[PDB]
This record gives sequence, structure tokens and C-alpha cells, in this order.
Amino acid sequence: ALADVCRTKLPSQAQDTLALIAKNGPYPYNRDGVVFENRESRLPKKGNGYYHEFTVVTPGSNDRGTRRVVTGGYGEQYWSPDHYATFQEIDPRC
Repeated sequence: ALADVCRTKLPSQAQDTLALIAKNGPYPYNRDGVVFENRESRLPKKGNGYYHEFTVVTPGSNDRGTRRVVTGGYGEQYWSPDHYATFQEIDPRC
């Protein structure tokens, strides 16, 4: 299954990304908001265009890095630190 994480426990930069999503941007990267096709079936299987991805800034890097938020069509939020290898469900109540 997928673990749960409280929004308040995420890194500051992830919380910043959730806030920007809620504001509809403007986003820092051209690939912010592109469809995530869920090709490994790590998230619940849904129809085409259900999920979108957003970058979580990593200072540590010079590139975009590997840290992402994925949103679903009814406002579900997921955290991945490792370019979609691992996901946790984000509990916004939390």
C-alpha cells in the first residue's frame, strides 16, 4: 500500500509547492503541470489526464532534481522524493 504523511511534516519546499498549486502558479518550471501517466501503476489506476506533476525545488541540486508533488483530479495530493519510485499520500488535515 501507500504510507500517509502530514502536510506539516513535509520539507518547507514541498509545502511551498502545495501553496502554489492551490494558487494556480505562476510556476518556476516549464514542466510544472504536465500530465503524469502513472505508467508503473504506483498510484491508483485512473483514466487519461487524471494526474499532473509539479516540481519541488531542491537547493542541493543545480538541475530540477527528483522531488515532486503529484495531484489527482479531485485534489488528491502525493509526495515523491525520488522521481516517482516512492509515493506517500499527503494528509492535508495534518
